[PDB]
Amino acid sequence: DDEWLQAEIARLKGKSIVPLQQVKTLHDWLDGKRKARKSCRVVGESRTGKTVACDAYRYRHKPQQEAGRPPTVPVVYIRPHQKCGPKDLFKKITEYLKYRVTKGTVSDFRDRTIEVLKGCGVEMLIIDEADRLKPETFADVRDIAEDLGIAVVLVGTDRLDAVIKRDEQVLERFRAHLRFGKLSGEDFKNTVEMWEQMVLKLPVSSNLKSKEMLRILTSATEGYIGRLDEILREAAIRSLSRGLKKIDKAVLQEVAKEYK
Amino acid sequence: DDEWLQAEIARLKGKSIVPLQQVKTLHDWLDGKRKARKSCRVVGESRTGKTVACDAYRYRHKPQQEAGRPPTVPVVYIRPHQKCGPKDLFKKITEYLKYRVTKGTVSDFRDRTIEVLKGCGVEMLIIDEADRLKPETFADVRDIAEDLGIAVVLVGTDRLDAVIKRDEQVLERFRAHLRFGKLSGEDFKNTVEMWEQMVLKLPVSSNLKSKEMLRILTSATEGYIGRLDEILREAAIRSLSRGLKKIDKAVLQEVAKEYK
Amino acid sequence: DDEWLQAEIARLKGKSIVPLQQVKTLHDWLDGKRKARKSCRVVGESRTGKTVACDAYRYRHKPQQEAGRPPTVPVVYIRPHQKCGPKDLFKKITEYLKYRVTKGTVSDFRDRTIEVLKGCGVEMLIIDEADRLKPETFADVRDIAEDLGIAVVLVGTDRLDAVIKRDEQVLERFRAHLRFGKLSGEDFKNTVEMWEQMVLKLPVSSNLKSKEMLRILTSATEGYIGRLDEILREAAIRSLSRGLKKIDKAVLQEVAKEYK
Amino acid sequence: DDEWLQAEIARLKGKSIVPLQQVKTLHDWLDGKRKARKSCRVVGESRTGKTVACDAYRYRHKPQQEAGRPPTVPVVYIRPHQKCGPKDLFKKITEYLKYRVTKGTVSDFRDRTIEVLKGCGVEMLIIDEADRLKPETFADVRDIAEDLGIAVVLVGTDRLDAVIKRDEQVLERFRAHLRFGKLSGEDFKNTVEMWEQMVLKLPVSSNLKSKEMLRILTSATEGYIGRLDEILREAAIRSLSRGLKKIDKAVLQEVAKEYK
Amino acid sequence: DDEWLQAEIARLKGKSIVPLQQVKTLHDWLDGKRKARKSCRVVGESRTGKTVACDAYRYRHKPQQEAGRPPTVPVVYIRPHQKCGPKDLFKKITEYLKYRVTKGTVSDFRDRTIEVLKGCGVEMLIIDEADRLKPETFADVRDIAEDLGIAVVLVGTDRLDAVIKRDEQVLERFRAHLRFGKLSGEDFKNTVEMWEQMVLKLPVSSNLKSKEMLRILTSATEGYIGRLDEILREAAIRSLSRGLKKIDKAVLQEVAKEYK
Amino acid sequence: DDEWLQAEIARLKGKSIVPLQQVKTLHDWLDGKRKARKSCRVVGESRTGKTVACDAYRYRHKPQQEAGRPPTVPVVYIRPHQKCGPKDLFKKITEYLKYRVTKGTVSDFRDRTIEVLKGCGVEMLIIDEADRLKPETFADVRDIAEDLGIAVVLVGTDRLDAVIKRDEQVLERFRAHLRFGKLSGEDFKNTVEMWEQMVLKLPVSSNLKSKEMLRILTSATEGYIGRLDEILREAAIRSLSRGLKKIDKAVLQEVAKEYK
Amino acid sequence: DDEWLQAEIARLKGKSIVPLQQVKTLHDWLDGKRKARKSCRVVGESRTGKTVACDAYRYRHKPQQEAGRPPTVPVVYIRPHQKCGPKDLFKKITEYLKYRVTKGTVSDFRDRTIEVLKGCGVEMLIIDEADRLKPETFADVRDIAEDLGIAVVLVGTDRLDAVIKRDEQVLERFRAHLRFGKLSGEDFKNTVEMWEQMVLKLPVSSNLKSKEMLRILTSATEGYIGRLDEILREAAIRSLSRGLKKIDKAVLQEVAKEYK
DNA sequence: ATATATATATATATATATATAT
DNA sequence: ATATATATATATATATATATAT
Ligand SMILES: Nc1ncnc2c1ncn2[C@@H]1O[C@H](COP(=O)(O)OP(=O)(O)NP(=O)(O)O)[C@@H](O)[C@H]1O
Ligand SMILES: Nc1ncnc2c1ncn2[C@@H]1O[C@H](COP(=O)(O)OP(=O)(O)NP(=O)(O)O)[C@@H](O)[C@H]1O
Ligand SMILES: Nc1ncnc2c1ncn2[C@@H]1O[C@H](COP(=O)(O)OP(=O)(O)NP(=O)(O)O)[C@@H](O)[C@H]1O
Ligand SMILES: Nc1ncnc2c1ncn2[C@@H]1O[C@H](COP(=O)(O)OP(=O)(O)NP(=O)(O)O)[C@@H](O)[C@H]1O
Ligand SMILES: Nc1ncnc2c1ncn2[C@@H]1O[C@H](COP(=O)(O)OP(=O)(O)NP(=O)(O)O)[C@@H](O)[C@H]1O
Ligand SMILES: [Mg+2]
Ligand SMILES: [Mg+2]
Ligand SMILES: [Mg+2]
Ligand SMILES: [Mg+2]
Ligand SMILES: [Mg+2]
Ligand SMILES: [Mg+2]
Ligand SMILES: [Mg+2]
Repeated sequence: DDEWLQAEIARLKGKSIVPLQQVKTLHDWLDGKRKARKSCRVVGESRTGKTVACDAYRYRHKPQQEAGRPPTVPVVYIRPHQKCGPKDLFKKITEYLKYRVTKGTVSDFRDRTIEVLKGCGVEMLIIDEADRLKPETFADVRDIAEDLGIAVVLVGTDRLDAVIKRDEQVLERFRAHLRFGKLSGEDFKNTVEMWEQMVLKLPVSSNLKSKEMLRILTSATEGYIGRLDEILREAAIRSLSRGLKKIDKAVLQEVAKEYK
Repeated sequence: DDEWLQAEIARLKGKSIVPLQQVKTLHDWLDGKRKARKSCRVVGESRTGKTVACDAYRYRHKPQQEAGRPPTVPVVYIRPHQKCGPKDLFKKITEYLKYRVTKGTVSDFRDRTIEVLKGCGVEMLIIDEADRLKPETFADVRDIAEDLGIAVVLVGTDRLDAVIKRDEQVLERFRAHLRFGKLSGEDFKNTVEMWEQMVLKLPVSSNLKSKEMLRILTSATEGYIGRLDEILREAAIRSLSRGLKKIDKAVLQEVAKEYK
Repeated sequence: DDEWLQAEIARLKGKSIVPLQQVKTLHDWLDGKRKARKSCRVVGESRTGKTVACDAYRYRHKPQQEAGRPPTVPVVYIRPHQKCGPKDLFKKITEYLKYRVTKGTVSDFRDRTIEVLKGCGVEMLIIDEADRLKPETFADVRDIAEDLGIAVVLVGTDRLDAVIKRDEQVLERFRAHLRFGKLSGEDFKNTVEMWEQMVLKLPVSSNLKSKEMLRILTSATEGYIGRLDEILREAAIRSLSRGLKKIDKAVLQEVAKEYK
Repeated sequence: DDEWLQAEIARLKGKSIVPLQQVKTLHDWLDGKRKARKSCRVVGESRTGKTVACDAYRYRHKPQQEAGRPPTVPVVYIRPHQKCGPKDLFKKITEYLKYRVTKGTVSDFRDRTIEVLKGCGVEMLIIDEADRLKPETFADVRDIAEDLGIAVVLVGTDRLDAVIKRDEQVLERFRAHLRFGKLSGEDFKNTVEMWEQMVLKLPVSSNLKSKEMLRILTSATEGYIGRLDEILREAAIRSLSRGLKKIDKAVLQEVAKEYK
Repeated sequence: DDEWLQAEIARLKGKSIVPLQQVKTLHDWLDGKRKARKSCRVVGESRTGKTVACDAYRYRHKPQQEAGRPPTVPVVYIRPHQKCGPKDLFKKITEYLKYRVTKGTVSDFRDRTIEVLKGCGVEMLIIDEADRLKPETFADVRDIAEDLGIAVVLVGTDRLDAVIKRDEQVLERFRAHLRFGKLSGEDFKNTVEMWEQMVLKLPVSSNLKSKEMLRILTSATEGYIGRLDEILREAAIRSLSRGLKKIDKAVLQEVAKEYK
Repeated sequence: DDEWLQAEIARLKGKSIVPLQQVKTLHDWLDGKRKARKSCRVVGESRTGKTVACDAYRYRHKPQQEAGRPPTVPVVYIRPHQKCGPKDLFKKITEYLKYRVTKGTVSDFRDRTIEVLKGCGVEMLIIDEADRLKPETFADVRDIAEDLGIAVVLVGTDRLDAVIKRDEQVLERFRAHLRFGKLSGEDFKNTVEMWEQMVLKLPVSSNLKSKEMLRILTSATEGYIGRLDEILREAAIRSLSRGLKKIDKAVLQEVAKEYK
Repeated sequence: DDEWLQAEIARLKGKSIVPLQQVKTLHDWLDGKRKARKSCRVVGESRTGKTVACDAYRYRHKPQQEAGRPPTVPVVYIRPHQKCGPKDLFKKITEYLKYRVTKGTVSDFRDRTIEVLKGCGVEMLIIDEADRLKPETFADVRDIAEDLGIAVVLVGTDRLDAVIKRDEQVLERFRAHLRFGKLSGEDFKNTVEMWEQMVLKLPVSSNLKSKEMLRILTSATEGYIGRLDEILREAAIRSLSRGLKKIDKAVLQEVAKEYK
């Protein structure tokens, strides 16, 4: 049972992907853009479910490689490091395509990146956290989208919009957008119960996320999916660590106070 | 028919060159400058039809090569990468002339570029996106225009003007200019219908630039050719994907909202 | 006896760790977060007992190394220098893990830090004085917590909260918190006597921290564990230097006036 | 006649040297400096007639070579490329003297340059666009002037003055100067008519550059010669291309608007 | 004749300089100050003929440049922009002397301004609208007058006097003054007729500005030269637009009512 | 004689140093302070004779340099520019000592300034117009006076006193002071005649500055030496320009009215 | 005797250290803090005897170096320059310890400073004029005191208190303080006579600082030691320069008036 | 003969922050 | 509250001769 307890904390520790309306709308939108080689920017709030949705979109299309040829990777997802220069972006791109870099000058990296990017038949390049990369590499992402006909989707906090706003063409080129929903309302109530069954995975305790727990969670999370996830996992881990089989109102008040 | 559908999305995906007053004025202007070996700068807004017009001008004069001699390329078009140094500009120039570079020092590249640039009888050097190249290569483009009697036409967003403004001679040498029109008015109404027949190549809805669709498009595109094209292709692709044979007002409202 | 006097001033000079409710609550909280790989921020006042408590938590879990393998360091504690850049943070992290740095570029440091951070099985990364590091390294600490599943605990004065407030995701990601108590009241009275026996270590003088000395110390320290420790050590050192065997009211009034 | 038209556009395309007070003052000044082996710097505005005047001075003294000995080149004119290093300056100098370079180290180039520079009896070294060469080659031009007794005349935009100002001896050594005139006033009126007869070379049209055309040209050129020339050649080419035998007010308004 | 009508409205549109006692007194005064390198302030009312008089004084002494040396500009006239800082004043000064600015720090601008201000042998620096520049640049104008021995003449509305009054030395240094006359009386009657012949330039209509028109104009203009000019030009333009060959009493009553 | 007239206006244009009780008291005071390395501040009114007196004190002690060693400059006089930062003050100091600055950081300038300031054996540092320099450079002037034992004499309008008043130590350190006299009374009467013989230098006209001219000048100048000088030079120049051999009462009334 | 006179002015010129109750209290206080590695801030007025007292404390403990090892410098005194950055503070610290700096980055300086600061066994770091250093170096002084167990004593005018007040921990960490006495009263009377014998060193004149001279000095100095010293030295120098063997009431009235 | 590190500093902003001002 | 210098520590690519030891 302590073996089972180790299973429980490890399983609750790792995150899951519970499919809700947000990620489905995002996938539909991204399919629409990718069929049209259209570069959009999918902006949203922070702690709201953007990176997970882009990852899910990256996975449903896992590259199916020909028996002996370079794998046709339709969607490429990279999330650059802080102040990603043009060299670093190319390193990340050609790394995700699983071509190790040969040491060279920025131009050599650019040339090799274009070569493996046309070779692997990339259709969409999702740059997550695209407010990090420097203004002098938006020129190269513009170049990629400009010549290879690749739908570049810049993901990022609202800060990304101002980041593209002070530049001129990036703002013109990346103008189709899709704001992440806040999720508040009856749909938020569904999500709450959806987390109980899908992710929490506990023997049914007849909790049912009643208006009390819902008031607590609307009070605490403010609608952010992260916050829903962080709070519920913490409460579950706490309750199982103290022997409680289900989640009490006590531990819910605990995590509520220790956030706000 | 699904075969036909694949034909339709692929054809709508790729862009066309619909000839309108803007590109014709530009060609006439560039012919005037080229007959006089006059270096101008053709500035304009962003998402407005500059690169396409320069490309069209590059194509009508496709080089006619002597049977065995280097091809006389009258117009050379290059659009340098971000922070194009003097070496990189020469690489791009001598690449467009189809002479592969022999590895060497910046001086060697300069000498070879002058040699193949006088050899191919180049008359005009259109540097698109000429706000990218560094201030220390305007000296070399000045040198080219200075010694080879070649009309250098710098294309770029308005940022290019400030870019040449802080330098001194580039501003004096490149002072003849041609602003890209915004196109708004009755001429915009013509363009709208001109896109229906030329580029959309779909069964006519008999809209004839109907004032409703025109209000929508004036409302949405703000006159940018780049926005009429993006919107119309998206609406066409959407309507054909959902089975609709023509474009409904519904999908037009869709793309309108998803831009602004 | 002068030998004994040297022992006394040296022992009073060095600090001790007297276990009280604050550090116990902190350890319990940090255990809860670490079992859940949950990143919190344990904020509090200044001169209040945060660094000492984090150090005590670092020590109870001293790494138990396999006979010949890299030591599994469960908790890593670093307190960066002023304006810690991303390179400097990685240097400190990989230093605490006892891997000397090989000279390289910021990317190389990042890669090596991730490699030794997954190797040593780190579970928690306590960044003390986490208001120092620059905004452009919160991205990397976000990245660490993001990919390695490591509970990053940012410690700091209240200034840290504003420091994370102007940034966007750091504020969302680090939202569970634990304010340091001020300690005032009967519990403060206990602490006072607890310092007499544990840390002061003097032959019993029947002082007993009577309401007079308590009024003085509540008057002087304002509850900060730092002010009590500083005051009591000074008074003890003074009294032993002037030959007094216990602490008089005179020296207590002395240190009281010389603070406020 | 179309043959004649080709003659006309080709003749108008190429530039001429119309002798006016500016170049005459410059030649007199340079003769004075050269008789005294005096290094000056002839600064001026941009688009004003400096390079042409230095070239004219270079040509009136074309080297008269002894029957079989190295030609005594009294005046040497070079205009270095961007960031001319010490090696590059020597290459240009010994190239202008028509001694091909033998591949070697910077020292070897220096030694050979001194040898051919004393051999050809050079008296004056006009470095046009002398704001290009790097600060570490002003030492070598100082050396040349210091040992060979050669009047080094640095030509350049006003930026050259600041370029020598941050260095110390170059500023002391090159302190005699001659600012290029702006030419505005009655003398500008003469120049205008002087361009009609000398350079435009058209059947007399009784235009006579009347106060109207003079207001236009003062309005447009702002006195810059190289602007009077650009405008007049363009207007002439346009008028001859559209069949007009003389220059109309229409085409003058055209070029006026298309500059400012 | 419509051609003639276009000539008439264009000629009436542009202003002239009719020489009257005010500008002559000002020139005599400024000559007296300039021979003595004496800094005065020529204060006056608003809409009264100060800027025009200073301009006329600037023009009679148009700089006569040596054949090849910097032009000796005896009088320099600048009218700074709103809240002219010390950098901006130097930019305007060295611009009027036709030396383009090299980008630098405020100190660099100051040094270059002193260098070109002693070089061009400037004798008088007329700062028109000298109530605009900030209090922290009166120090620099004091410095100029202080070291170069240059007669600085501050022009401005009466607000300028209070502007110098709250500062201390500017008030002491700029104390010689010359108030602009209001012009009312018989001399105003002369001016009225002087505007008919000099500036209005119409076939003689035997109007002669009789006591009626004089009562109207004394009633309307209140003596301000600007209002006379404004009124007379408007009446002339109106009368010529409605076909009237001379100015009727009707249009004079019109402009009179539409001012007051 | 017109040659003589040019001599007269040029001689009257340039200023002289007529020695009167004010400058003698100042020199005695400054000698007393300098023998004692005492930092004072010699405050006074504006337009009163402070800068001239400090200059005269600077000149009587012209540095006597050893045959080959750095010149021992006992008194150093600088009058900083507006908002003189710490770098700028050091530039001015080490400039007056005739050591050109080597480009560096503020610290490097400080170190070099201390080195050449101890080398040239400076005894007194007269900062004229010492209300200009910023509050953050009073620290460095405090430092100079603090370490080198150099009598720093801050000169300035009364505004300087408030400028040092809001700072704390500058006010304590610079507290010995010497107010400039207003000069009104019989001593003013002497000065008046002293200007006739010393500075005006005219054939004796038996004017003798009688009670009438004295009433005029007391009425006009209010005792300021500047105004005494400004008025007398203007009247002399006017009278000599209009042919008058001496100064009439007419021109005295003229300058009187044109000041007040 | 003139030789003797040169001895007298030179001896009076240089300052002495007359030991009075203020410096003795300060030394006792600093010994108490240093035995306890306690960081205090010894605040006081300006022109009151703080720097001299800290210097005297620095000298009584002159480092006694082992025969061949780094000298154990117990007390380190530095008084940073204006806006001392973190690099500059480290330069000053490691300079006072007589280790010349090896050129490097701010981090390298920090590391070397910690290394030589633990090596020389520093016990106390007296930062005189500690209101100069920037807020971003209080972090490093906090760090020093934080890790090396070094009693950092910040000296400064009252402005230092506000300087630490707007920061947060510096105010908490440096809270023990010692205000400089104003010295007024009978103790001031003693000091007065103590300056006669100790510092003035004159043949006894039976002056005895009688109530008259005491009223003058209380009237003039206001108790500041700095002013007693300044006044007495000036009066002594004056009286010896004018031949007077003792100090008269005349010269005392002189310096009194020339201060206030 | 040749590739070879091998430093070579070396620019150029590069923002980036921080006043200080109205 | 919005704007404008201004010093400054720093990271970065880069390309240039350059000796030099097989
Ligand atoms: N569809 C989902 N299913 C399950 N968990 C999710 C889902 N979306 C988000 N989360 C949780 O939310 C957190 C990650 O959300 P994330 O997608 O990173 O938001 P984010 O906005 O992309 N982060 P950031 O963009 O940097 O502010 C994790 O705790 C996930 O468990
Ligand atoms: N004449 C044209 N015919 C058809 N499509 C055109 C035409 N001109 C522009 N476009 C469309 O506009 C987009 C390209 O316009 P483009 O010429 O690049 O503007 P641009 O200003 O040069 N881009 P940029 O300069 O970087 O802001 C594409 O979507 C084209 O389909
Ligand atoms: N004396 C002249 N006769 C005829 N054309 C002239 C003359 N001087 C200048 N030009 C024209 O002016 C242009 C060249 O002027 P130029 O001498 O290069 O000015 P510049 O200042 O040297 N150029 P730059 O120094 O780089 O700003 C050409 O168009 C010439 O035709
Ligand atoms: N001497 C003149 N001859 C002709 N028109 C004049 C003359 N003086 C002034 N004006 C007219 O008056 C107007 C300009 O007067 P102006 O000299 O600017 O007065 P001002 O006081 O300098 N303006 P301002 O100082 O800003 O109040 C124009 O309409 C001129 O036509
Ligand atoms: N001793 C003197 N002999 C002759 N002229 C003098 C003398 N003192 C002052 N002046 C005149 O007064 C003017 C300069 O006086 P100045 O010494 O600058 O006063 P100031 O107070 O220092 N100026 P400022 O401090 O900025 O208000 C000049 O016109 C001098 O000719
Ligand atoms: Mg995210
Ligand atoms: Mg484009
Ligand atoms: Mg702490
Ligand atoms: Mg030129
Ligand atoms: Mg005006
Ligand atoms: Mg003065
Ligand atoms: Mg002090």
